[PDB]
Amino acid sequence: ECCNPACGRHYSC
Repeated sequence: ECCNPACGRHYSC
């Protein structure tokens, strides 16, 4: 999973 503001596209946390 992703977990950043950058992950806005593929976030999941």
